[PDB]
Amino acid sequence: TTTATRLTGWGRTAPSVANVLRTPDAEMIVKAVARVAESGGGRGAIARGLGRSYGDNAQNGGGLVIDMTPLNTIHSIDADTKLVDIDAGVNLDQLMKAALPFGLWVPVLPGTRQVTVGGAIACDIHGKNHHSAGSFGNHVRSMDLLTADGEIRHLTPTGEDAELFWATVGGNGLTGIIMRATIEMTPTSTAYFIADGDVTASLDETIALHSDGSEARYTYSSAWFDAISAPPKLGRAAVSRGRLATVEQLPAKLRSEPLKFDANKYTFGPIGELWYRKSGTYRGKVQNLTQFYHPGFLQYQFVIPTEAVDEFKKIIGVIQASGHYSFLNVFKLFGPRNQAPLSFPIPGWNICVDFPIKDGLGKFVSELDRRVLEFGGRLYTAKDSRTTAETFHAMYPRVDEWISVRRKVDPLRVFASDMARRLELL
Ligand SMILES: Cc1cc2nc3c(=O)[nH]c(=O)nc-3n(C[C@H](O)[C@H](O)[C@H](O)COP(=O)(O)OP(=O)(O)OC[C@H]3O[C@@H](n4cnc5c(N)ncnc54)[C@H](O)[C@@H]3O)c2cc1C
Ligand SMILES: CCOC(=O)NC(=O)c1ccsc1NC(=O)c1nc2ccccc2s1
Repeated sequence: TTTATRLTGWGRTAPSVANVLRTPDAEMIVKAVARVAESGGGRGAIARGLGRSYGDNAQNGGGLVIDMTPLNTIHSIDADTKLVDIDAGVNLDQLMKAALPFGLWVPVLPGTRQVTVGGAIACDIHGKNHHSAGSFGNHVRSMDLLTADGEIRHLTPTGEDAELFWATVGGNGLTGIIMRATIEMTPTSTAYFIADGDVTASLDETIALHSDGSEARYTYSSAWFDAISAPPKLGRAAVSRGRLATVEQLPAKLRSEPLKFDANKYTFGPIGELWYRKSGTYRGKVQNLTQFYHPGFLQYQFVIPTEAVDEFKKIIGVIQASGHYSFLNVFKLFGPRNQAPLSFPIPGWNICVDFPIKDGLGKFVSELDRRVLEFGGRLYTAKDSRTTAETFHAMYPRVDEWISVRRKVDPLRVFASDMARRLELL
């Protein structure tokens, strides 16, 4: 049956040991849960996907961890209803490849494609197109949730059981095990993007670019930005914005199969600024997914409400001056949020930094937490392993609402993880 394994997140940190069940037989999974639900509850069970979450949500020290990747059956795809019916274990690379021939696009892609559907729902993932498409949960039309009582619940966003549906979205696996879901895809005539590229010189410029209205012309938008340069070079960004291309906008070479998928001395001087500027400035460039989107450390991500822009600028300044240097930095403006209590995204300034692990970093991020909290923002659980129950419960004021739903569906704490215990969501 199970195999005791040392599990971490993608951050390869905070390791715990659990029994890792790995079966393609869904019957076995159901019985593994009934087994846990009878043995008092103990340290319970958590589902695990491709383990791309940095946090400790896909691990359950001294408990059961169910690997879902074996359950990777695509059941159906329909180009007319735009619906795909797949097992939770299918990953989004797999799904993308299978659905392109139907002229269907995965409605929310994150930075890797190596994430399962279960993981995408459970962390309610977002991406480059959040401001136009929302997050993953917005596109789930149904799901089948294995609950603590051994029953499989068919959930929909509306009608009854909506509450448990929207508690499961962003619920980090703590409502039970998603076995199978139905996703509504985005119609597309190509696998290509038409991309505009802009380059800013200061943070104030970046922000201006994201509030001038131009953002409404693009469905996909994000930026790499400078978190190391002192002001006013601090916060300058390479912005990449675009939308899916039509067949008529493809060069003839590509129009045949439109849905096919397959530092020198100058560098820090004035000539290179011109290089990086000219090279990062373009209009109507045709790019495929890889070019446009998918080309020891502590990953840290937060969002600040749109209005609190001055506070957002202050936090960036804090980061630069902190002596903690991040090169890989992702800036994006989120759009409207959804009804999931524990959903990460809210409208406003979202940023992702990557800190090398060194002295006083742990203490510094704790400071950052307080500022993010102070300013009405929050951290993302799929990126976080160190924050306290305190900060988290204050960042997510509907956590109480969420918990009540969770206790309604799992009274005996049959489902559990490291994160649940740390953030007191158990
Ligand atoms: C390089 C990189 C880039 C990334 N970019 C983005 C991004 O742009 N946007 C974004 O939002 N995220 C991003 N992420 C994070 C990633 O999308 C999420 O952490 C996602 O949840 C990972 O999916 P997974 O299958 O690996 O889940 P895991 O890491 O295995 O598990 C994550 C959570 O999902 C739950 N879960 C998994 N399967 C099930 C199931 N079948 N039933 C119930 N619960 C389940 C687990 O219990 C756990 O709570 C990135 C991660 C990496 C490594
Ligand atoms: C890899 C480039 O990806 C993107 O352009 N990023 C996005 O558009 C985007 C939008 C909102 S959040 C986000 N990206 C993220 O949260 C990412 N985290 C990591 C960690 C390691 C490597 C790549 C990434 S991308």
